Amino acid sequence: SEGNSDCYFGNGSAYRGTHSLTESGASCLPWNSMILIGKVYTAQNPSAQALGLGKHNYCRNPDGDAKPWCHVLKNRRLTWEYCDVPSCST
Ligand SMILES: NCCCCCC(=O)O
Repeated sequence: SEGNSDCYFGNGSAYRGTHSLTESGASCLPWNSMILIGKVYTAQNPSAQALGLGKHNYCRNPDGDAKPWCHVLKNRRLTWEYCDVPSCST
């Protein structure tokens, strides 16, 4: 409402989040990215629907985690952290 600070309820499962980055890990690997060819969660994944992704880099909760998270690239290694989605609280 009003300013409507991009937030989510419980785990933003059904609702669609607008954030596309992890709290402090890094940016979110493009779901339809080629590096995710048939990988954990992606838009090019045969389960893209269940994944809850799409042609973008938004954060999601394909596993049903807390706040929609997203992949992140670390020191020569891959990762994924909670996205910086400002909860609604109350
Ligand atoms: N719960 C999301 C897991 C995402 C996997 C990312 C990785 O393999 O680093």
